[PDB]
Amino acid sequence: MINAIRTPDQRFSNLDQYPFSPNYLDDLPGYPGLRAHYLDEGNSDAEDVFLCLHGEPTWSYLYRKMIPVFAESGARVIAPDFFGFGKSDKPVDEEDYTFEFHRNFLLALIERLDLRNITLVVQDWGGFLGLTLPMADPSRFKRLIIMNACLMTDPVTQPAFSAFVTQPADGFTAWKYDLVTPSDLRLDQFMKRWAPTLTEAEASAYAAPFPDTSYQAGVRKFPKMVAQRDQACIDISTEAISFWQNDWNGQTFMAIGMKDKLLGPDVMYPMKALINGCPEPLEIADAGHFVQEFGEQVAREALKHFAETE
Ligand SMILES: [Cl-]
Repeated sequence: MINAIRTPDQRFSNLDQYPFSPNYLDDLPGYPGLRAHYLDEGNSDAEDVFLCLHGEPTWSYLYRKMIPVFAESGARVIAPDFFGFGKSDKPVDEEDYTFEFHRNFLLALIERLDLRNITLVVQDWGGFLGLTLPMADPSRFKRLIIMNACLMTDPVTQPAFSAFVTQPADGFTAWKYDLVTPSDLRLDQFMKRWAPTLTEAEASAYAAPFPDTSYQAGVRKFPKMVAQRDQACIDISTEAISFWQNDWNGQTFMAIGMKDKLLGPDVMYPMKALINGCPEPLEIADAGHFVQEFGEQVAREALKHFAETE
């Protein structure tokens, strides 16, 4: 119904450090004929579920160094790929990707798999979407690991959540230009620029899902939804603030990638004040936007903060 295409499996033959088996769902309510891929690691009967949400322009491959740390602690780890990315199917029209299209996929997934005692792990788009989830069914969420991300509220309510869009020029302006303009977008080159510590092999794992441009409509729309927030996004993100501030009673762990020009200190300090009981953030000095590429340390530390409370 939604015209989509699927990445050929051979594209993922030679992945580096990604020995996780695939799981797929193609029966989601509202998502007819669309197949979603997701990792399901560690003990499936575990009490604790770590739900790892990726952002722009990556996939579950992003959490590859984190997954094993969480699985080794005795937690089941779920890492889905959004429609348009990684091993999931990719709608071909940019108009098909909306804030609600991606948000409703997540609620559907959560319900379909019946996840409970969830430790939400977010970053970038994983957080813009992810942070609006608990208020829809609060009994399923218990903890939060927040890396560089915020809420897509209107500019008046939270100016810090809108300011990074225009300044600095080598920040979100540069990122968006790099993503929406090339007619021949090479994700491996983009990734090596924005995550300078990646090896050649790691960089190509991020280009793997996209043989050509026809596969990159969701990649292209994400940055535009940051710049042009529709009303449902604004209303839902505005309503999530109240939830974080007054309603949330779980545990939180925050890590900030200090070299991030998009969502660094001036976006995440303000986020820290809105999350009831959020503690002092772990500042990672050598980390950029993709904190996850210094993921083992964050996972290790997060588990240690959480255990010092059980
Ligand atoms: Cl983006």
